[PDB]
Amino acid sequence: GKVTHSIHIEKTYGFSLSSVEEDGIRRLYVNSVKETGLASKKGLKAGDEILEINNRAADALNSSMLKDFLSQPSLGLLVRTYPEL
Repeated sequence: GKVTHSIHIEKTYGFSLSSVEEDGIRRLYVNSVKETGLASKKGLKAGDEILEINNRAADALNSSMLKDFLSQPSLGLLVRTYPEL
């Protein structure tokens, strides 16, 4: 199954997110990553689920918070991802 990893990044972070609320919880997924970007360098992948940003649940973030956090000089993520095969 999937595994959960913490990612910490310091100085954009070179990724974008998509959101969905179909199952009763808002979820965030990595929409795309830049190959040379900071997030990809720390192992973030397209299709990863973002469980937390800066230790806050995806379901406990609004759009303004997302944008603010992605603009700051450091960023923490908790991600759920399929292991590499």
